[PDB]
Amino acid sequence: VQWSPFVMSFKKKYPWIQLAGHAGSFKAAANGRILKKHCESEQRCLDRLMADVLRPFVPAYHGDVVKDGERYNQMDDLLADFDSPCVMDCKMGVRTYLEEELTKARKKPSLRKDMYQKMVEVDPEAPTEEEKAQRAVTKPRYMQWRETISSTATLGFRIEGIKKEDGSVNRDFKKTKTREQVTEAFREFTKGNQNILIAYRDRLKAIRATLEISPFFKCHEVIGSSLLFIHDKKEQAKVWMIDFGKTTPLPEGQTLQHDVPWQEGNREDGYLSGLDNLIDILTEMSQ
Amino acid sequence: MVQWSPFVMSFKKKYPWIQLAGHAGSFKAAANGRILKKHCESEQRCLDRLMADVLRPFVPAYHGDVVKDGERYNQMDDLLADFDSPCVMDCKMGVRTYLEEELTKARKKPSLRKDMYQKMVEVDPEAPTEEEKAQRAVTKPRYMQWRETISSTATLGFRIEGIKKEDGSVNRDFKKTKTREQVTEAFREFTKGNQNILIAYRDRLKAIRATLEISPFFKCHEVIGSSLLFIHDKKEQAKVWMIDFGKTTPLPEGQTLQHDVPWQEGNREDGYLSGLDNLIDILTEMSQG
Ligand SMILES: Nc1ncnc2c1ncn2[C@@H]1O[C@H](COP(=O)(O)OP(=O)(O)OP(=O)(O)O)[C@@H](O)[C@H]1O
Ligand SMILES: Nc1ncnc2c1ncn2[C@@H]1O[C@H](COP(=O)(O)OP(=O)(O)OP(=O)(O)O)[C@@H](O)[C@H]1O
Ligand SMILES: [Mg+2]
Ligand SMILES: [Mg+2]
Ligand SMILES: [Mg+2]
Ligand SMILES: [Mg+2]
Repeated sequence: VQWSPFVMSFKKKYPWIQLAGHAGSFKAAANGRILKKHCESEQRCLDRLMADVLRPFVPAYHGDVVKDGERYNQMDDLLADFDSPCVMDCKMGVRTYLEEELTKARKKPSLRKDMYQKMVEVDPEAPTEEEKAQRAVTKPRYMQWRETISSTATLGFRIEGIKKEDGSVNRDFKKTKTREQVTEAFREFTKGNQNILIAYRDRLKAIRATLEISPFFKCHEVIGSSLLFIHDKKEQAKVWMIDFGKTTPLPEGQTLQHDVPWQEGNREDGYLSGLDNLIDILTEMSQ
Repeated sequence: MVQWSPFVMSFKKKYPWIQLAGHAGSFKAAANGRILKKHCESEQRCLDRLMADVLRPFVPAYHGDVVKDGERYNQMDDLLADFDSPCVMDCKMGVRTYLEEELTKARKKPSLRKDMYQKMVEVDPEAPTEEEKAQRAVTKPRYMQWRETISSTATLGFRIEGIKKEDGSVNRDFKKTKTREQVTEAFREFTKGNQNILIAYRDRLKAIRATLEISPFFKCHEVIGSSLLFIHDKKEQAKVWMIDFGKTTPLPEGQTLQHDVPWQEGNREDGYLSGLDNLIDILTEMSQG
């Protein structure tokens, strides 16, 4: 040392931000790490992905752990290098349920009352005539219908939640469906900050380029996963792929396209269709 | 609100501490953004008094003393704690860096000093009298006083002791840094000409001035050897604190100093405010252009 006789260390704190998920799914950990409640198919995905070209676009995974009588997966906190970050969560795919979940619910189709009540609540004209005469509905047709009230079926993604600069959270995007509404949310999220737009736009392009190469990707049905956008007042802006609770490997030597329409049986998820429109919306906003 | 944050996350902030002046082993790491400085009796006496004075908010918080590993320390805040990659400058304040008692003492056995002559002739071959040249010796007296002259101490009432810049480079050769031009130059580089950083520095200096004018501690202390420590970062957080009271001593009771007046043997005046006014002119002049 010409000038430094010792190193200094002390702790600082920042509030973690949880948009989607339930109370209890997450806990704080040391060294920028986070504990998400353990889920086997998520752990499989995170192991395969640590080794895949997509690695730079997902939080670093560090294995399962046992804390206070429960199992967790340990990963990085993507909030760590940000300061007072804003955050947006977008669920990816033209669909948010696995084919095996539809199959399974198609195997014993018990007529559902509340599912009818919720469906009329959101659109009184949604039910067919027979379904109207029944004041009830199938889990099947409902799972399928739910995807339609927001941008999921038309755009291949939907907004799960937004935490903004004033410190307010929005989570009610159940009827957020059009390009106009989405752009509008993206515009408020971002304060029209052009640098942040372009950054998000370029980050997404990189993710998309890699998804094309990615061995892991071509063989998973990537359902229930999200893009997590994080930006702060310093105009740092990144996007990551998170949430692999419902992403599952195809059988051996088999593959998905991810940009073609889902037909029941083909397991296609529309993930690239989702990502393509996201890329289009930001390009336009970023002009 | 409880609407979005299930828990708090924590992280270690880690940074190399910066020592511009002082000797090796004068300082140690402590926890919680604190630092230990090797114990000094008049410094501790100063800090206690400053913890109970208006000047408190402009000096490192003092937390008392502590014995570790065979040594006594004064515990204090690390003024670097909440900056991001700090740049630091230490300016030693006053028209003199020796106390009056130090001089009186030296004037006592005022024997000849070969070494002091040799340092003087090294720094300036034209400083010694013909008598001193011929004797290859100076007194201590003469040497102590001449020493103040080679930098801006005797004329401007301060001198730069060190700078660590955004480069991660550290300068300490301000031995012949004398003129207002040289100083402006150093500040300009230290600051990279940043207007915002300059104005904050300037206004933080003016606030300091305004509190000294009302400080019962300040007005009855011979304030020697203390520094103004400038710290700023890339986020343009910029501050200045008074530091180092190892050689700051109380005047006799019921007795006072002006601090903006010239020094004369026996008047104990340190010229502290003169130095501070100059720092303010320089920093104001720079914050225009
Ligand atoms: N690694 C991470 N870094 C930072 N924030 C994260 C991370 N993982 C999750 N989050 C935050 O936690 C929330 C929950 O994430 P996630 O979607 O994985 O949970 P979940 O239990 O799988 O919920 P769901 O299955 O309903 O999507 C996200 O919406 C996001 O705000
Ligand atoms: N509280 C503090 N916070 C941050 N830095 C400090 C603090 N105190 C001292 N320093 C740093 O340590 C250096 C030396 O401090 P100081 O002048 O008090 O030491 P010293 O032993 O009294 O030396 P000298 O008597 O030679 O001035 C300063 O140049 C400054 O960089
Ligand atoms: Mg999710
Ligand atoms: Mg999930
Ligand atoms: Mg000092
Ligand atoms: Mg000292």
